[PDB]
Amino acid sequence: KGPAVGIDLGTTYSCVGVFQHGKVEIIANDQGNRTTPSYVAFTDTERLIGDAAKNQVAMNPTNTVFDAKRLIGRRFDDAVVQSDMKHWPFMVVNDAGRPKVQVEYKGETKSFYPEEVSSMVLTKMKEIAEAYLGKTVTNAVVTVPAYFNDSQRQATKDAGTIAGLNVLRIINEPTAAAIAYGLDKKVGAERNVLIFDLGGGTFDVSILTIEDGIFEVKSTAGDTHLGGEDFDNRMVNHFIAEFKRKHKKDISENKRAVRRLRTACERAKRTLSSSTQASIEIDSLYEGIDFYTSITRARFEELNADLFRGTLDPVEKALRDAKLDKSQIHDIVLVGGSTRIPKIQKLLQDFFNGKELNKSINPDEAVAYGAAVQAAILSGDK
Ligand SMILES: [Mg+2]
Repeated sequence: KGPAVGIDLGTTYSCVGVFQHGKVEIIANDQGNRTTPSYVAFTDTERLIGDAAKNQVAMNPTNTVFDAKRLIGRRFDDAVVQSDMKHWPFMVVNDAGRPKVQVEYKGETKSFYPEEVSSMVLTKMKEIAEAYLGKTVTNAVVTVPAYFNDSQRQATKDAGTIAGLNVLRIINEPTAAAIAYGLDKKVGAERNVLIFDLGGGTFDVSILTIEDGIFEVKSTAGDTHLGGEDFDNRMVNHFIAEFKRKHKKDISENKRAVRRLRTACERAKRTLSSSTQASIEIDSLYEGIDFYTSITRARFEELNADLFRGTLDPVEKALRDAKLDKSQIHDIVLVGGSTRIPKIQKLLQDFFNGKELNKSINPDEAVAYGAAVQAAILSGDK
């Protein structure tokens, strides 16, 4: 039929892939980026989506929307919505039981269902694919967390349809990640698979069973408020403390200063997966004072040591709920950029008494990769 795509509609970042001729291409956006922030901004003149939206967040915090996935398919009264709302700069209001985000856009008050905000993100992902393919894109598989209920899946599906997509199927993220690695193609006895998914804002452990190639979710665990961004935070605080010791100044109430430091820390954290030190080079960070410094891998691990180690606790709980020893796991699959952290891999490999991890697919892209594989199956192109 048409060309069908796989879309990871992520809490922090979204990613789109296409399976063409026995090969997945993860598609770079117009800025060369293979992932796109799940951000939508509203200004005096325009509606911004992705990188453009995330780049003006410090300047426009009340009209720049993110974490829409934390709201999707939920009711305003839901306690989860009530805690989370306390940590966003934009407004969330009640429209007859259902949460809406309220913003100012071109001088008028406007509100949006979370599915409408995620539809804007999905629109961007579709455009991304169409720019690469040079063809109209309609058919898609969109992924969701394994714990999403009927209402959250429907709303996700509805976000796709508002975007003009035909959602072939909603499938689970950890199932998508297993598909990416072709685990459902390893013919033999039933396989027990653990997915260790440490993203930007969420941490998910899932245990799946694959019998004759069919997936069942045995267990889910994790922490909906632990992600790569928590590690970034600790580096930010570390560097704010260091600037204060050095310059006897506190940069904390300058939003742009803290934003620019945070972006540098995000970059440094990635660098630390590959190198044993990272440099921070910020021109005129605060009151005209430059900030050139660095951090070692060791210092980064020390700052985060409790957070890293504690990831093993939901691993133990998922195993318990699935009724399995750790030795019963046949495949371990890494998803999320933070699973590139050597200390995390080491922690998890040691926990599984030396077992090798599925880590060769970019963990930022593994969800979209699997979703693309599955898109191709469903449309008859694989
Ligand atoms: Mg994810």
